Amino acid sequence: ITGTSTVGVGRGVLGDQKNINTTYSTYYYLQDNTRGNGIFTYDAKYRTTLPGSLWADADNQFFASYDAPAVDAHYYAGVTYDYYKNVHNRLSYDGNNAAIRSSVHYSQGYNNAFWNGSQMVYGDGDGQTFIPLSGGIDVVAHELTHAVTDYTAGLIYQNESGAINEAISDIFGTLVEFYANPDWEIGEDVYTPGISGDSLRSMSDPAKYGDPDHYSKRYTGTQDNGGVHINSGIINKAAYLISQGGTHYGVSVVGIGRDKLGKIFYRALTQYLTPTSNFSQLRAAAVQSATDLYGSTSQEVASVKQAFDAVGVK
Ligand SMILES: [Ca+2]
Ligand SMILES: [Ca+2]
Ligand SMILES: [Ca+2]
Ligand SMILES: [Ca+2]
Ligand SMILES: [Zn+2]
Repeated sequence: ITGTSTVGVGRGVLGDQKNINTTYSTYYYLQDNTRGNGIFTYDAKYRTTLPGSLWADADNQFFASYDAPAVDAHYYAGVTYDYYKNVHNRLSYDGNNAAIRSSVHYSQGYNNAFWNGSQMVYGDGDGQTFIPLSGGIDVVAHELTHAVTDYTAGLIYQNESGAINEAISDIFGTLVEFYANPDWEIGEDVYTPGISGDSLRSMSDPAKYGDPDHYSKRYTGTQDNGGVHINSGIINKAAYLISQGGTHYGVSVVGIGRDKLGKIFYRALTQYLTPTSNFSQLRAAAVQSATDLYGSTSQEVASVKQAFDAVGVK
């Protein structure tokens, strides 16, 4: 853990070569000392006990297939850190350079990734529905954004507040993807290696995969903790409209770009949203955020208003 900072090289899940910040002490550890209190990547070794062992490597080369998820987890955690630092002046997820820890090779054939309240966890996928989810920069940013949310708004993971929590992670997950071949889809890089052109969720058109793109169409049952991954499509659609514009259900929205989208939603996240905020309170938080930044008469406030009107959120 105490060692000499250095730079290693390896290949990611998608076979792309990347340099990665490591630490040398007998072994080369996946420990990035250049970012906050450090970014640490662990090997769970197909087990479920966490975090596992700090990834140790003999030669500082990571070209083994078994290394691939660790390379991308380590690397994309760094990119996501840079994003929040450089774009939003936030230092790590807690705002005080908290150590970012990630575990890969979690369980066997685990088709999911998550923030467990203290760290990143990535499954390898079963190789048909998913390949190792570390390969998706939007996936990585999505999960770390949960840390940001938990330390700020604190949106509980249930019903509409949970839907907002999920949406925030999709939105900033996408903005990081744009920050680093970007798009307004979620997990396309790691989802379904057999079929091309699909994804887990779409922000541009949520209904593509059965998720609501309007408040009238919202899920109200009990599964998915009240549809946190489902009803997020409603907010994801609004976020997309604010950035890219377009006409949705007859309501025209003027786009203001991704950078203003990020500034608005980040401010909403950190200044106005609470653990129990619903879509309507999010709407109000976004309108006030844009008002703070750009003025009550600005096109940015109008676009946010037209966006939530478009997805039926008053
Ligand atoms: Ca090696
Ligand atoms: Ca992409
Ligand atoms: Ca994407
Ligand atoms: Ca696919
Ligand atoms: Zn999530």
